[PDB]
Amino acid sequence: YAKKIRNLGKCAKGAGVDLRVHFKNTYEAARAIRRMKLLEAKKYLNDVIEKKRCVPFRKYNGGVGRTNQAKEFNHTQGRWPAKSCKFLLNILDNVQANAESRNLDVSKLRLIHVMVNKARPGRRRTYKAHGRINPFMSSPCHIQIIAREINISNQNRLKNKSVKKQQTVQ
RNA sequence: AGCACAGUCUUAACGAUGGAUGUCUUGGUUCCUACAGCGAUGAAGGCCGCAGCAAAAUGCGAUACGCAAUGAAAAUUGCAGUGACUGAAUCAUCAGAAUGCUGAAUGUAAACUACACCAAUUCCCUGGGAAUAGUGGUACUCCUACAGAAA
Ligand SMILES: [Mg+2]
Ligand SMILES: [Mg+2]
Ligand SMILES: [Mg+2]
Ligand SMILES: [Mg+2]
Ligand SMILES: [Mg+2]
Ligand SMILES: [Mg+2]
Repeated sequence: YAKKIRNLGKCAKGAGVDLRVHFKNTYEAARAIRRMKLLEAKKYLNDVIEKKRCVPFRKYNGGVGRTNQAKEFNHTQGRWPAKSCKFLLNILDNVQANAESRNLDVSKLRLIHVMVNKARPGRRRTYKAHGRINPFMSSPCHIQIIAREINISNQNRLKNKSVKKQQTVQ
């Protein structure tokens, strides 16, 4: 895991190996999540899967629409990536389970590190035009998540100068 | 419990992606030396097989990842099983035995497992007693010899 931690007794990790979801959507979701209390994040994810609150697409925002929900995050564009959220939800659940297994109270857990990397793409073919084969690759991703429990030198001359200054001020 | 606008750009740290670099190396390459042909006694090439659980390659040929014999010589192992306390398990050696269907392919054929014709053939026992439609043979050219016919 990419973080600096010090005390892993207070942390709960969780990963997804090679998730068959789009990196960009899931990245966006992760961004939306990060620095949330775990339960709140979970709630948010559930809302997005039932299309009630959007995830705002701020970085990878080419063509993404113009939802009414994005006002909540001071933004115009947003989406409700379902599959991505589901995958993320699963990994959140895993994290929660891990925390439980340890002695971490899930109320006090913050997502300190939600990392999404892109994984090696699965290759397929698409057929175009005048007998031209093109790639039709997935962009799967690795997800790492870390929840975490939360609550000179003087000198004589210099000294003299200082004293003088003080006197002057007085 | 709070606080960071977001995006773009940059730097550093820590990761992903990728397979560079370095290190290897049962491979190649070159040169040198040595021998040097296989085949109607069916070659090379090709098919089809063959393992207890077996695809490829490797090896082998209805005795089919091997038989005999020789020289090692106690194991072989994924499991099953087979062996030792030396013709036995495994290696090498390989001279004996065997070597499917083809292929020059050669009885006529050939996108045929098509078809002829001549021998019936084969084994066992010391002259009989058993098998099996199975096994051989038959190309063209040529040579020597023989044959009885032709001018
Ligand atoms: Mg900003
Ligand atoms: Mg010669
Ligand atoms: Mg032997
Ligand atoms: Mg021996
Ligand atoms: Mg023939
Ligand atoms: Mg025909």
